[PDB]
Amino acid sequence: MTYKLILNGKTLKGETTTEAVDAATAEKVFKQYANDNGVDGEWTYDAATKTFTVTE
Repeated sequence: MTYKLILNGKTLKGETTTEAVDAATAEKVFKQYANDNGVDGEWTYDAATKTFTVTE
């Protein structure tokens, strides 16, 4: 399932897309890399736009 997440960290700002079976896995994969990249804090997501949003 194509999934996209906006890595809007406090200073670090970057957009990212990826694949995943469901959304929980995608969010996990996105959360991991987001955390690996030191980016997290707020975690918003919508099913209508099917896009993930993150921000510190």
